[PDB]
Amino acid sequence: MKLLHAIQTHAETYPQTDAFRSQGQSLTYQELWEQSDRAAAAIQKRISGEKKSPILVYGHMEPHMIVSFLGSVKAGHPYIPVDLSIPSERIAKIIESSGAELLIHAAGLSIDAVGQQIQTVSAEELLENEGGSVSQDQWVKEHETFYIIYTSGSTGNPKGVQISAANLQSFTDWICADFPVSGGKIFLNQAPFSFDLSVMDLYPCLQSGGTLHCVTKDAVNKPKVLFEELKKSGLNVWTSTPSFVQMCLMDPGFSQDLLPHADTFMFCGEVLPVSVAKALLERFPKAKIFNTYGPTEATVAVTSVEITNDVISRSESLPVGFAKPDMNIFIMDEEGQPLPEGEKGEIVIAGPSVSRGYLGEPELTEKAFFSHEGQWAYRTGDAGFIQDGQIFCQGRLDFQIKLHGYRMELEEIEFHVRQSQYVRSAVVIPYQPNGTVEYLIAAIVPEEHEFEKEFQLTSAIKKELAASLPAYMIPRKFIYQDHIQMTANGKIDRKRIGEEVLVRSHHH
Ligand SMILES: Nc1ncnc2c1ncn2[C@@H]1O[C@H](COP(=O)(O)O)[C@@H](O)[C@H]1O
Repeated sequence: MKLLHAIQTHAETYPQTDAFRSQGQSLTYQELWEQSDRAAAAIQKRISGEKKSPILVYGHMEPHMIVSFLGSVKAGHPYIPVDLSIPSERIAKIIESSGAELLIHAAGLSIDAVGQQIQTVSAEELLENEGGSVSQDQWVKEHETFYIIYTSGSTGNPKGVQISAANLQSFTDWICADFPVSGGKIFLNQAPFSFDLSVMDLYPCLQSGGTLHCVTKDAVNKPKVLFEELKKSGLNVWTSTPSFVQMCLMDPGFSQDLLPHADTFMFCGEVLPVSVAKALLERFPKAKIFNTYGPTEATVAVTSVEITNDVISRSESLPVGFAKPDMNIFIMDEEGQPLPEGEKGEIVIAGPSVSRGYLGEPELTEKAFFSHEGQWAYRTGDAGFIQDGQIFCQGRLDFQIKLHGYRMELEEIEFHVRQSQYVRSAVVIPYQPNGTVEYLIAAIVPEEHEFEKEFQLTSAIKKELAASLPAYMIPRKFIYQDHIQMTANGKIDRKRIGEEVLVRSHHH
């Protein structure tokens, strides 16, 4: 059952049951469906249906975000979710490449808020449309793009992964059918909508007729209310990055007691530490844990495996799971061909979950996406192997990293740092003693300026980055040098620069 129809049916069958809860505000499947209907209609009066141009949906987790998502697709346009944490210049970059002709801000802005060169509408303004009613024939369908989520681009600009209705539905049916989330449960949502991890709970929840319970950035920044918010939620399904639950597990009060109704843990987006898995099993004895791996380029995740003490003892490195029933995953080699179980190669995903490609970026698509055996496939860039039928994920082949579950390209950061007038050269070092990156270091070969102190030159640069890079991509540490070790007749030697930098960290 197409996603939109299930939501439509829940709006008709049980129009009074909540579909979305976010900071005191609520929304029923009836309200969600009628408002989204109104939005779709108001949208078609502001942009041409000539082409399926993206519509940026701006905000955090207010009810209008979910309404606009549905309004966009019901109107036949894919939406680009944009979180408040994404800075002006990046947004401008996204607007630029996506060809978007409409940005909806879930609420009236503030003192110096929206300042973009694209049609702007508050969600409230749109919702003042009248009859506002599109017909099913308008809704995006089949291989038409449902949403485009942008992610870090190694060349310096973000790239938009296009996810079709078929992509999404394929993933959604998977979750609802193969996992204990059906029955109209309460799904937690901690991930901002601009990261597809959010999709793992958002759409499987709406299709299953459950209730989405958001936990905003605000609550997260206040440990007291965070837990307060959680206890009152009565959530059943917990979906988040391992890092987030690990921060919560940092408190003793976080256990079955806090979330008496918690029965399902959905993790994805980064390595799920064995320890974090053990604790969960101890503190939440009434809930099962699930581990799923996958890149944004393949619609959230394409594998899964229930974590049990039996699965924990059998390996000192938790597996990512077995392939999505309709997905094929291979372990290609440096040459481009397959590999037998046990060998270490690059994980390759082929199947209905794979994206058609990066928006407006053919050369980039061309390198990562390809037709294999007749089915669209994607080179994940991850290194792994398959043992006993289950994929094991270990490290990347390139310079893309994960910081606290945040995906970023070390080369996009270096690009921006080097794009400064004050900078002549730059290399970003991920401090990852164990394996998990704790923070980033920026080794910089400066340009003769006129500043006084160092946090002077360091502040001017960061202030710049703050404009084009989300906060989690701004290096924590800045150290300066005279020149960089460019090995391989040019390719700098990252390993050595790191060593030097850690040594310098000992000299106060
Ligand atoms: N379950 C997992 N275990 C280990 N690493 C993962 C897992 N899921 C995702 N990843 C990593 O995160 C990447 C996808 O990042 P993202 O597109 O931001 O969701 C994967 O290619 C891996 O590098």
